[PDB]
Amino acid sequence: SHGLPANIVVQLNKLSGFKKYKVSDIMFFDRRRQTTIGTEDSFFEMVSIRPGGVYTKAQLQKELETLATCGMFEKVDLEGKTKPDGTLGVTISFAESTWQSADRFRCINVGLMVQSKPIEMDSDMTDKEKLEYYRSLEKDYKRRIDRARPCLLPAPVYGEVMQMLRDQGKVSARLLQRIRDRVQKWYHDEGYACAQVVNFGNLNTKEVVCEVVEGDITQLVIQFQDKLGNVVEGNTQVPVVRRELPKQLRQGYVFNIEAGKKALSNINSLGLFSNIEVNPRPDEKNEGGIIVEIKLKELE
Repeated sequence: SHGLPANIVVQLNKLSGFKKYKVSDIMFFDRRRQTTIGTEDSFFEMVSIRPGGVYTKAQLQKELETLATCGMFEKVDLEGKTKPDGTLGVTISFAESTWQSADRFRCINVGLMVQSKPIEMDSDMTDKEKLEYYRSLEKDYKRRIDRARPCLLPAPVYGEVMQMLRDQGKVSARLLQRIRDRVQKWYHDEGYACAQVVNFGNLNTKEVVCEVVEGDITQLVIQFQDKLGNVVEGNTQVPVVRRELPKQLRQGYVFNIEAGKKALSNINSLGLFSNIEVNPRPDEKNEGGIIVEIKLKELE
């Protein structure tokens, strides 16, 4: 729905453009198995990018970042070949991370702390030096784990996730994919909308570390609108809205839609407003912090 190829069958890399490209077809390529992931494989849902969709340069970059930082691949690339008209196809290739069996499933809360970036360092990097380098990493990761917070995930889900490990016997990307959904299902079902599994740690032997951000609230925005939606100032009122927010909707708490509803129940009861919204949105830090946004249109 905008933009064009590099003319023509040349294969462009991820750096270009101020406009929204359209993608004719998506390919998901597995480097080690030398196969392609079918559109019905459901391992294809690792990709949020669908054919015929429109995405800016910034959006395709977040996709590559999400695939790279999740821990299921030690190499994952995103390339594209410009197609004659008027779109370009993309190829997401990858190499599954190297895994063993796992008898322990650990969940650590990385909300508000620094995210794991793949950060692959220099190769060769000699024999005895590389062997020390892994020990360097792992000692850092044990530091990161104990640095981290408890998660909210209740035991039975650990019980289920553990079984799936015993059932496969060896960790693959396909299994982590199921685990991430099962863990994420629980958070969302219980009302935590902004919770996500941001990574899978392999650095501890026979142990899967699941890093989640539960959606910690870092910010509160009260925005008055009218009429048809432009922002306007609410002067002397703004404190009277804040008292109607529950304790769990303020900063230092995990966002749950239950608190948004009670906030909505509270603010409604004042009888001052025609239109009221409570929506979370990610703040600019990308560490999992949440902005609580409240949109209001007055009566008078």
